[PDB]
Amino acid sequence: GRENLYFQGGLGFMALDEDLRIIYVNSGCLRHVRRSRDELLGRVVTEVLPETQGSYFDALCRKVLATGREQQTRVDSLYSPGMTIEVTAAADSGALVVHFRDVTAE
Ligand SMILES: C[C@H](CC(=O)O)OP(=O)(O)O
Repeated sequence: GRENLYFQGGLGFMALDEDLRIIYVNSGCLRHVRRSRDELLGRVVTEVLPETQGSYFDALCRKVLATGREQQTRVDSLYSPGMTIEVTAAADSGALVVHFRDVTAE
Protein backbone atom coordinates (compact mmCIF):
# COMPACT_ATOMS: atom_id res chain seq x y z
CA GLY A 1 0.00 0.00 0.00
CA ARG A 2 2.59 2.50 -1.18
CA GLU A 3 0.70 5.16 -3.04
CA ASN A 4 2.65 8.21 -4.23
CA LEU A 5 2.14 11.34 -6.39
CA TYR A 6 2.23 9.24 -9.58
CA PHE A 7 0.41 6.10 -8.45
CA GLN A 8 -2.26 7.68 -6.27
CA GLY A 9 -4.49 4.59 -5.89
CA GLY A 10 -7.65 6.75 -5.88
CA LEU A 11 -6.49 8.54 -2.71
CA GLY A 12 -6.49 12.26 -1.85
CA PHE A 13 -3.06 13.88 -2.32
CA MET A 14 -1.69 17.35 -1.69
CA ALA A 15 1.89 18.64 -2.17
CA LEU A 16 3.45 21.61 -0.32
CA ASP A 17 6.52 23.61 -1.24
CA GLU A 18 9.23 24.81 1.15
CA ASP A 19 7.02 27.67 2.30
CA LEU A 20 4.19 25.20 2.87
CA ARG A 21 2.27 26.73 -0.06
CA ILE A 22 -0.14 24.31 -1.72
CA ILE A 23 1.45 23.54 -5.08
CA TYR A 24 -0.56 20.45 -6.00
CA VAL A 25 -3.93 19.10 -4.98
CA ASN A 26 -6.02 16.34 -6.51
CA SER A 27 -9.84 16.16 -6.76
CA GLY A 28 -10.25 13.65 -3.93
CA CYS A 29 -8.35 15.98 -1.55
CA LEU A 30 -10.53 18.94 -2.64
CA ARG A 31 -13.75 17.01 -2.08
CA HIS A 32 -12.48 15.96 1.36
CA VAL A 33 -11.89 19.53 2.51
CA ARG A 34 -14.97 20.68 0.46
CA ARG A 35 -13.05 23.45 -1.38
CA SER A 36 -12.29 24.41 -4.99
CA ARG A 37 -8.79 24.19 -6.47
CA ASP A 38 -8.64 28.00 -6.96
CA GLU A 39 -9.24 28.55 -3.22
CA LEU A 40 -6.24 26.45 -2.19
CA LEU A 41 -3.58 26.49 -4.94
CA GLY A 42 -0.64 28.76 -4.10
CA ARG A 43 -1.87 29.51 -0.58
CA VAL A 44 0.03 28.78 2.62
CA VAL A 45 -1.66 25.65 4.00
CA THR A 46 -2.19 27.08 7.52
CA GLU A 47 -3.95 30.10 6.07
CA VAL A 48 -6.56 28.27 4.03
CA LEU A 49 -6.76 25.13 6.19
CA PRO A 50 -6.34 26.70 9.67
CA GLU A 51 -8.03 23.69 11.38
CA THR A 52 -4.75 21.81 10.72
CA GLN A 53 -2.70 24.13 12.96
CA GLY A 54 -2.08 22.60 16.42
CA SER A 55 -3.50 19.26 15.19
CA TYR A 56 -1.88 15.82 14.60
CA PHE A 57 -1.28 17.01 11.03
CA ASP A 58 0.81 19.99 12.20
CA ALA A 59 3.02 17.57 14.23
CA LEU A 60 3.15 15.10 11.30
CA CYS A 61 4.44 17.74 8.82
CA ARG A 62 6.91 19.17 11.31
CA LYS A 63 8.44 15.76 11.83
CA VAL A 64 8.94 15.26 8.04
CA LEU A 65 10.55 18.70 7.76
CA ALA A 66 12.83 18.10 10.77
CA THR A 67 13.94 14.52 9.99
CA GLY A 68 13.27 13.99 6.24
CA ARG A 69 11.64 10.71 7.10
CA GLU A 70 8.20 9.52 6.09
CA GLN A 71 5.58 9.66 8.87
CA GLN A 72 2.30 7.79 9.09
CA THR A 73 -0.49 7.88 11.65
CA ARG A 74 -4.02 6.58 12.15
CA VAL A 75 -6.40 9.25 13.49
CA ASP A 76 -10.00 10.47 13.41
CA SER A 77 -10.34 12.88 10.45
CA LEU A 78 -10.34 16.66 11.09
CA TYR A 79 -12.46 17.40 8.05
CA SER A 80 -14.77 14.34 8.30
CA PRO A 81 -15.14 13.46 12.06
CA GLY A 82 -16.21 9.84 12.50
CA MET A 83 -14.04 8.85 9.55
CA THR A 84 -10.99 6.88 10.63
CA ILE A 85 -8.10 7.76 8.31
CA GLU A 86 -4.48 6.78 7.80
CA VAL A 87 -2.40 9.87 6.92
CA THR A 88 1.09 9.69 5.34
CA ALA A 89 3.52 12.56 4.88
CA ALA A 90 6.86 12.29 3.08
CA ALA A 91 9.37 14.32 1.21
CA ASP A 92 9.42 13.73 -2.54
CA SER A 93 11.74 15.98 -4.63
CA GLY A 94 11.92 18.96 -2.26
CA ALA A 95 8.11 18.90 -1.83
CA LEU A 96 6.27 17.65 1.18
CA VAL A 97 3.69 15.18 -0.14
CA VAL A 98 0.68 14.14 1.97
CA HIS A 99 -2.06 11.58 1.31
CA PHE A 100 -4.81 9.97 3.34
CA ARG A 101 -6.86 6.81 3.17
CA ASP A 102 -10.28 6.12 4.73
CA VAL A 103 -9.83 3.16 7.06
CA THR A 104 -13.25 3.35 8.77
CA ALA A 105 -14.02 -0.25 7.67
CA GLU A 106 -10.94 -1.91 9.20
C1 LIG B 1 -5.93 17.10 7.53
C2 LIG B 1 -6.49 16.30 6.35
C3 LIG B 1 -6.92 14.91 6.81
C4 LIG B 1 -7.98 14.99 7.92
O1 LIG B 1 -9.16 15.21 7.60
O2 LIG B 1 -7.67 14.82 9.11
O3 LIG B 1 -5.47 16.20 5.30
P1 LIG B 1 -5.29 17.32 4.12
O4 LIG B 1 -4.90 18.61 4.82
O5 LIG B 1 -6.63 17.38 3.39
O6 LIG B 1 -4.17 16.74 3.26
